[PDB]
Amino acid sequence: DLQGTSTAVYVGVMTHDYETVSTRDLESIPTYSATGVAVSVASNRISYFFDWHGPSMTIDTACSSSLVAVHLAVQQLRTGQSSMAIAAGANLILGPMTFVLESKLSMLSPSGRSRMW
Amino acid sequence: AQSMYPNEPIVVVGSGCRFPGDANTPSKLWELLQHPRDVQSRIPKERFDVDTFYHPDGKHHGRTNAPYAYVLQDDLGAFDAAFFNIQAGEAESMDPQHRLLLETVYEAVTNAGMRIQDLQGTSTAVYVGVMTHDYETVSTRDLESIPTYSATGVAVSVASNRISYFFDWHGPSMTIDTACSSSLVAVHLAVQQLRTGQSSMAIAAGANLILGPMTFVLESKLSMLSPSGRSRMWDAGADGYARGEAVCSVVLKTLSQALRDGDTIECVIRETGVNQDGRTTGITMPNHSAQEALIKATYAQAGLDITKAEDRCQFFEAHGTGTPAGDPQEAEAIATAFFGHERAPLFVGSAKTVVGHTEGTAGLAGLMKASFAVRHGVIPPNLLFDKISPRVAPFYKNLRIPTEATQWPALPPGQPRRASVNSFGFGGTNAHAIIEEYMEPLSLPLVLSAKSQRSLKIMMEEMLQFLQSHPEIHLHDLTWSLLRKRSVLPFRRAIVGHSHETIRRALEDAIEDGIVSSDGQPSVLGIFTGQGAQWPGMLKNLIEASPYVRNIVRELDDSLQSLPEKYRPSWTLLDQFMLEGEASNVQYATFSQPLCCAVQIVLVRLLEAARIRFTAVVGHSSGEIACAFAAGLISASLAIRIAYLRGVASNSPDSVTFSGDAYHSHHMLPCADPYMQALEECGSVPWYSSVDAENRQMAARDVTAKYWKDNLVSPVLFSHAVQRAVVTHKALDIGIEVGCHPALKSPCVATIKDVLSGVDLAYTGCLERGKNDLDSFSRALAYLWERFGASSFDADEFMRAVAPDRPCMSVSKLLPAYPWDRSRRYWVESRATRHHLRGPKPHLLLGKLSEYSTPLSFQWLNFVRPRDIEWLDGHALQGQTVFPAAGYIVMAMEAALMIAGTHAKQVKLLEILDMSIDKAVIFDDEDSLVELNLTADVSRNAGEAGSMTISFKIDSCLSKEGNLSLSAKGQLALTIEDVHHLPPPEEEHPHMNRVNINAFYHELGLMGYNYSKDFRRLHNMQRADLRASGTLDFIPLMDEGNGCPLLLHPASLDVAFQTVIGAYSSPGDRRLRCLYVPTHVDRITLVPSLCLATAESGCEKVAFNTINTYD
Amino acid sequence: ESRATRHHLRGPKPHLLLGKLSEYSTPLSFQWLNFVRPRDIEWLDGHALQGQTVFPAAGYIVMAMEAALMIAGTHAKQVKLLEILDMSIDKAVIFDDEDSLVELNLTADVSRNAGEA
Repeated sequence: DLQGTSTAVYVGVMTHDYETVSTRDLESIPTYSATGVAVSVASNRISYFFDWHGPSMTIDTACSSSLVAVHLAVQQLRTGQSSMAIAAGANLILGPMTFVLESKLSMLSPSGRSRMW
Repeated sequence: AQSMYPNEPIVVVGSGCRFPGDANTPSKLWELLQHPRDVQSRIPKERFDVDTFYHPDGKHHGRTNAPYAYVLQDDLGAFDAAFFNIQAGEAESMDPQHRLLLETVYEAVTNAGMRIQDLQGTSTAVYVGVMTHDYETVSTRDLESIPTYSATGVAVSVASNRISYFFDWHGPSMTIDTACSSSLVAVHLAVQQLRTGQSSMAIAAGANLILGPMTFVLESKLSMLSPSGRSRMWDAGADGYARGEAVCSVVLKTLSQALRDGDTIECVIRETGVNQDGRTTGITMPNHSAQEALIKATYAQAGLDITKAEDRCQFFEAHGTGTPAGDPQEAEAIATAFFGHERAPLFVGSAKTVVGHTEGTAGLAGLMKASFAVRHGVIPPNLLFDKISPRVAPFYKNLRIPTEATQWPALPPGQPRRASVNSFGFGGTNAHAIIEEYMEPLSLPLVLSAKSQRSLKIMMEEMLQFLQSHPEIHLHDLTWSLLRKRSVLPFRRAIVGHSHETIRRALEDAIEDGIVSSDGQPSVLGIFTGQGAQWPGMLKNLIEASPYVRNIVRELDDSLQSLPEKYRPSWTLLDQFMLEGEASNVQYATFSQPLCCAVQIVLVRLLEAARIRFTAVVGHSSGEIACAFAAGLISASLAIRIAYLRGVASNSPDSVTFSGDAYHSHHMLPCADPYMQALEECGSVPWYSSVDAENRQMAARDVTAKYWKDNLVSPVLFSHAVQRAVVTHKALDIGIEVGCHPALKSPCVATIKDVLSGVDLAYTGCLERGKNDLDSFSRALAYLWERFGASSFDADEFMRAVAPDRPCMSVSKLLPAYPWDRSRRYWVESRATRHHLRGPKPHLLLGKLSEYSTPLSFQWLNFVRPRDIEWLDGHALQGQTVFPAAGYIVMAMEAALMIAGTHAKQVKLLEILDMSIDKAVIFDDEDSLVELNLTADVSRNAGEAGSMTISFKIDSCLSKEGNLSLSAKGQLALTIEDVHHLPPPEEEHPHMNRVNINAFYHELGLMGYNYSKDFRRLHNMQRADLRASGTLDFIPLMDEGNGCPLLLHPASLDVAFQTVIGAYSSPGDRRLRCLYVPTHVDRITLVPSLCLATAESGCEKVAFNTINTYD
Repeated sequence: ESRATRHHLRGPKPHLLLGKLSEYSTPLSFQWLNFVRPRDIEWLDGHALQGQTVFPAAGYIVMAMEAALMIAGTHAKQVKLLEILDMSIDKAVIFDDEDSLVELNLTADVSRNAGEA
C-alpha cells in the first residue's frame, strides 16, 4: 500500500559510532561501507526499501534530533505533500568514541544513571 | 507582484561562501563560475598525504582512487576564535566544518545587510547540511589526546547549534544530512520554517571538508569517486565524481519580510520540493522517475506549469556528478519533466564540474550558481564537458550543457529569469529548488568595527583598498551600509571625510594612528555654544552640500522676513558670510548672534533627524536661544527670529569669564529694553535653564519676553545648569557642544566631572574651529557611534531626512568580508593521527607504517588479498593461494630499506639471520583479506660501526574473527653507509643434467606446489651431485604508489628456493614425496645495490647456483 | 569487527604506565600506547627535575617489567624471575605542565620465547 507512495522519512541520529568503528581501520572496510554507515542513508535506505518518495532526512540536533525530525514530519504532513511520515530516531553504543568524547566534558553520569532533577 | 504565488516565495538576502579556487566570498565564487579554471588539485599534504592512500584500484583495501579534489586554498586550521568568544581548546575541538560555517554565516549576514545585534536574540532559524564529519573521525581516531570540548566541537548537530549559540538565535537549528542533497534539503526546511512565519530569518548552510581519507576510502570502495579527479558532467569520461571542499551559508527570509527589512536581494527561492528515490536498482542508483516526479511537484507547488515555457525554467543546475549511471538517470528525469509530451534547448549546468562535488553543500553550491546566474542573467559554463555521454545522448535532445558564459535565453516581458537547482545524495534523497531573479519594480561617518584591534586595522586597510578599487560606489550608500546594514563590534573606529578622496586620506590617517575604541544609549546632553565662539564661514560646507541644510536656510530666511519692518532685515549672513571660500570674519553682534543661532539650529535639527534624544542645557545668548529651540517647545523660526532681533559667565566651578569693558553688564542693560519690547511683537525635551537656577528651568515661563531679556542681562549660570542636568539624569551617556566648538569643552567637561565626582562622560563637538562643517559633523557622529554602537543614532532616518533623493542602497554585498584574524591555527593533529594522514608512501608488501612507529621501532600494517597483489596468485600450495615464504623475506628487506631511509642510511649489504616461518599464510580466495603486520625493532643501531641489527616479525591473521599470529620472524643485519660484498659465486658444477622446467613444475604440482605464472619464471636449470644451477628471471617489482622498485620480486626469490627442491628432486623421480615449505633460514644475504641495478637495467634474466646441503 | 578494531573495543585492561595495548599487537610483539600527563598519574608530580616534572627513569623500568608481566600472561606463563639487560635512557621525558600529554609507546618484541627452556 505504501510502496511507491510519497511517504516521508525523518530520522534523528546523534551518534554514528559504527562509521567511526567499522572505519577506524581503513583496511578491511567493506565495499558498501560508504552507504552502509553514511548518516543520511539511515533514512534514505528506509525509503529505498519501502519504495517511498517522500523526503528522507537524517536529522542530527544531538539529543533533540528525533523530536526535531518529528517536527519536520509534522510540517511535511501539514503541507499535504506526504500522506505519511516516519519520524524515527536511532542511538546505539557500538564504540567508545562517543563515550570518551562526552566524558571529556563530564556530560555522562559516572553513577551510570540519569537521576532526573 | 512576485509574492502572489501559492506559497510565499523565499528570497536569498545574503550569502557566504568558502569555495575552492580562492572563492572565499560570493563575488569570487561568481567570477569563478562564469570564468571557470582548473581549480582541482592534488590533495594538499597539510590535509592528508593522499599519496599515502592513493591506488589505481578504488576497491583496494584502505586506498582511494581519487587523489584529486576541489580543495580550499585556505588554511582551515586558522580561525578567528576571539571573534566568536571560543577558547583555544574548544576551537581545536571544533570541526573545521563548524568554524567555516560560522565564518560563512557571518559573511552572509554582513552581505545580507543584517547586524548581529539586530538578529541577536531573535527567532532566526538555522539548517546546516553536512554529509561528512571527517574531523570527528580524524581528531577522534586516537582516543588519547582528544581535547576536552571534542564532543561539542565535532558533534554534527553542533554545526548549526553553535551558529545559533554565537548569534544568540532562537530559531530551529538543524544539521541536516541527506548526503549530497543535505544542504538543499536544509534550504527546503528553512523555506518551510520561514513560510510558517515562526522565524524571521533562516540560515540554509552546508559544509563539506576533506580533512581525512575516511570518506575518500569509503566512497572509492564503491568507485563513486572519479579516478580522473574531476566530475565530468554527462561526459563520456564519466567515471564518478570529484570530492570538493566548500562551506556555503545562505540567508533566507520571506520575500515580504526581506522587502520590509530592506535587505539586498540575491534571488527568489520560489519553491523547494524534496523527494526520495524508491527501491532503485541499488541504494546509490538514482531513480529518473522519482526525480521527474520531484520536479513536476515542485513546479506545481510553485503555481508553475512544467509544459509551458513561460513557467518552465531556462536554466537547470543539475546534480551532474559525472557518475556513469546517475547522470543518464538525471538527464532522463529532466527531459521527461520538461519534455517528452510533444525550439530552443534548455540549459543545464552542474556547479559540481567547476567547484567539484562538495557533497553535503553540493546542493547549496548549485543553488549559489543558479542564484548568481539568475541575478546577473548569465548562464555559467561547465568546465569539464568535452563529449556528451552515450548514455545521456538519448535524453540530451532537448538539453544543452553550456561550455561558455552564455547569455540568458529570450524571456517574455514581465517574467523573471527562472533557474532550477537539483541535488541527489547517495541513497536517493533528491532536493529540487526553483529560483527566480527578483524583479525589483553631508556624508555619514565611515564606521568600521571588529572583535580585535588587529582585525579592525585590517578592516580599515581592506576598506581603503576596496575604495581604491571601487571609487564609483556612492559614499552615502557605503556609509549607511556600514552603519545600519553592518554589525557593530567591541573594537570600533569611524572615519571622517566629505568625499572618496577625503575618506581614503582619513583611512590612511586612522591606520597610522591605531587609536580605536573598545567595547541602547542614545541619550545626549545638548550643550550650546554662546556668542563670541563663532568661527568664519560656519555651515558653508553644510549649506553648499546638503539640500536639507539649504531648506533649513530657507526657513531661516522666512524667519528673517518675519521680523518687523522696524528691524527687518538683519542682513542675511546666510548668503553674505556662509559662503565657501570667502568666510569673512563674523564677530559683530548683528551677524555673530544670528549666525551662531542658525548654526546651532541646523546642528540640532540634523541631530534630531538622526533620532538623537536630548537633555538640553542653555549656554549664553545665541547658545541660550538655540537651546531653547532644542527643548521642542520653541519653533526653530522663533529662535532664529529672536537671534536676529537681539543682533541689533560661570562656565564651570573653576572657570568663569565675566565680560565687560559687553554682555551681562551695564553696557547691554539698557540696550535689551527695545529688544524685549520688540520680542513681545516679534515672537517635550528635558530643558534646564542657566539664566535662572532651577526656578525657571520650566516649560512655560521660558517663553516670556522677560526670560529672553534676562538671557543677555543675567550672569549665565551655565555651570549650575550643567550640574542640574547631569545630576538629575545620572544615566546620561554623552554631551555634545552644539554649535561652534570649542567654546565650552574644557569647562563643561570639568563641571560634569565635578558634579559626578571622578566620572568623565563623553564629549563631542559637531562644528570644529575653522574646520570643514561636513568633517566636524561626521566626526561627531563617529564619536557617538564609537561610544554607543548603532543605538547612538539612526542612520536610516538621517538619510531619510538628508538627501531623500537616491535612498541609500545596501551595498554590504560589495563591501569586503570581515578579515578573520587567522593568526593562530586551531587543529588536532595527534602525532599518531598525523602519521596516519601523512606518512610514507604505502609500500607494497608492507602497507602503511603504523602511526606509533619510531625510528627505532616499526610496524608496517597491511591486509594482503591476492587480487590486489597481481602476482600473488602464482604461489599456490595444495590449490590454496599461499603467501610465498620468500614474500616474508622480501617484506623484511623492504622494511630494512625503509628503516635505513628513516635514519638516512643506505644499505651496502643486507643480511638476514635465524629467520623462521612459524605459520604459512593461507588465502581462501583472491578477495580474502589477510592482515600482515611486519614489526621491526632495530636492536642495535650502530651506524657508527656501520651495522644495524633489526629483529623483525611478520604477524598474520587469516580472518577478522581470528587473533593476530606469527607467520615469520628473524633478524636483519645491515651493513650501511651514511648516504664484492658477497663471495663470488662458486664455479659451476662440471657435470649437470639439464632439467625440463615444464616437467619439473608438473612434478611439483603433483606433490602440491601449484606454482603459476610469475612464480615459475625459471628460464633453465640443471642438477647433479645434489647441486643445481641455471638461469632464473630476476623479474622486477615496483610499487606505483611508492614510485620506486623493490629489491626482490618474491617470485624470483621463491624460484631460487625452488632451485633447492630441483637439486633435491629431479623432474619425474618423485623424490619430493611430500610438500616442503620453508620454515627456517639460517641466513639470507642480499646486496641491494646489485638487485636494484639488475631490476632497473632490464636484465632480469640472471644466473643462480644452489647447494642442497641436507637431503 | 576488524581484528584491530575488535582489539580496540575489546582487549586487556588499560594497564597503568602503559595504557591500552596496540590493536596490532601479537603474542610475540607488543606496543602499549599511552599519553601520560602528571595529573592523571597522581604520583608523577613528585619526580621533578630542574622544576620540570620529569618521567622517572625508574618509570621506564616499571613499565618494562609490567610489559613483561603482560607478555607472560599472554602466553599464560608466570615470571619467577624478571631481569633487564643493557637498558638505556636515551631521552628523558619532560612534562611542561600537569595537564600536558606526553605519548609513551612501549614496544616489546620477545626475541626468544623459550618457555621450553
